[PDB]
Amino acid sequence: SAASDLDELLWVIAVTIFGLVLIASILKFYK
Repeated sequence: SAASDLDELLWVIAVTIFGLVLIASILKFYK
């Protein structure tokens, strides 16, 4: 459904951002 397609989009984006923030965080710990 349009709703379920939207939920999927938002979860995929949210998790993608989290993973990228994690990588940014590990790099920040060594700066």
